[PDB]
Amino acid sequence: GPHMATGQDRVVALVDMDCFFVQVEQRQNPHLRNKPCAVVQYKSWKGGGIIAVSYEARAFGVTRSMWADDAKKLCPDLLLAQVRESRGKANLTKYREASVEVMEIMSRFAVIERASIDEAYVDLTSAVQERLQKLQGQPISADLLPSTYIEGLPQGPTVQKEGMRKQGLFQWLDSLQIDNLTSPDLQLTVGAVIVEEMRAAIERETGFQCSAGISHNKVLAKLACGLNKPNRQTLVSHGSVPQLFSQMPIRKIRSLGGKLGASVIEILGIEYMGELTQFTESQLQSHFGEKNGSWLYAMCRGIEHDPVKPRQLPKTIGCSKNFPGKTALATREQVQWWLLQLAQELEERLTKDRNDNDRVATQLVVSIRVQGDKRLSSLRRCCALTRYDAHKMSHDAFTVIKNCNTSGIQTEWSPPLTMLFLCATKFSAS
DNA sequence: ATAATGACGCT
DNA sequence: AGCGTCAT
Ligand SMILES: Nc1nc2c(ncn2[C@H]2C[C@H](O)[C@@H](COP(=O)(O)NP(=O)(O)OP(=O)(O)O)O2)c(=O)[nH]1
Ligand SMILES: [Mg+2]
Ligand SMILES: [Mg+2]
Repeated sequence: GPHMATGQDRVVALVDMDCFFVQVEQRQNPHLRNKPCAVVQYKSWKGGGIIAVSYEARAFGVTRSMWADDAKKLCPDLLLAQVRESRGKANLTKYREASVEVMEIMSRFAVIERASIDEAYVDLTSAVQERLQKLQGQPISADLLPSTYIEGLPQGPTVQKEGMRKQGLFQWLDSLQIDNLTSPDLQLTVGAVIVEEMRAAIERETGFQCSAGISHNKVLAKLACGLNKPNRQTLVSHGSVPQLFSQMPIRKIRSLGGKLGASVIEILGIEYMGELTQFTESQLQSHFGEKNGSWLYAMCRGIEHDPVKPRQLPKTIGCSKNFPGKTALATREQVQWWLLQLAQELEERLTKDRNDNDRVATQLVVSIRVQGDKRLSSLRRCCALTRYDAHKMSHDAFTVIKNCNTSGIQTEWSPPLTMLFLCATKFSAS
């Protein structure tokens, strides 16, 4: 109608590093480049757990969380890089540092929200606005968009992928309304031009390739990112949403991958995101709550308002290690020693954070899991973090959890702990 | 024995 | 405060 908002107010990108840990190891070791390759944690149990996979290895069926011994059965030529181990635990510093390389480059173009170690959202709205004045209503050349797919195009009236890519791009650019500096489709297009530029800059300055989604919000941007991978970017326009959503499994949409997604499917008897449009906002709210219902009602029409938060730095700093199976910690001395290994890594990172980013954590969260409980955390307790000292932090953590030891003999520890987790939080400016 | 983290909602 | 969800 004449008053309906169409969720076309922003230009948002989601940039995701293609098999990131593998790229970091391949940059460092040229012998691993353009080879079936994976990154592995902990060599000893079944060759190690695989945590990142090159696209050459994926084609053999190698996946994350697969044991390396098992992936070698699928892919005998598979090359492996091992994650650094410090103080008896996986240490991800190399990938954190590579990540900062990428996020600093992206920060030159626009406002970014760090989403994970290898993903960031980009609010390109302002950047596009200014680019559109620089562009005298000039046509946008296909040459400015050499790795961009236009989702849903080509339509109607070739046999190779790049064939199809440029046909869709041509149909899109031929149709564009470049006189109108307010057309959402033009804005997205200009957004796509800037993300090409950002991705060229990242590759030139780090050697890392990545993929991107460009759309009007974060959920659509994230979804778009995954449509054409690797080293490609996808524009998802508002107009493309009805066809895209009509066969889009509900669980593919960000935040609908877990329990809420499954109950949407089971309570409503539907499979695809677009089927949600039949329901009133009140019906949706009555099944899933006021906030979830409102969000679904707007999302299945391609509309979502979660802002890109200007936050390039993590809000918590944490250290964690699982002790599965027979390795579960069963004695007081073990528990203490590992709390100390965690606290030491933590102090390193905290101190580094206090020098690099001018801030100071003030609360220490202590999380454990007990044997048999399959919840992530069996128990969470906090205490003050007054001093970046590894021995104080570990002793404090021991203190606030020790009474979970139900054992009679207190040389031993029951029930066995299957996880330790130290998280520094509640940062103050320093 | 699908890790090591991280952000946020509910009460 | 502490637990639950969702995610890479
Ligand atoms: N230990 C562990 N690390 C993981 C896992 N999954 C991801 N990581 C670590 C390692 C990853 O390199 C990195 C990024 O995660 P993604 O973006 O979800 N996948 P990637 O970047 O590998 O490939 P692409 O994006 O092209 O699909 O975070 C896992 O299951 N376990
Ligand atoms: Mg990635
Ligand atoms: Mg990612």
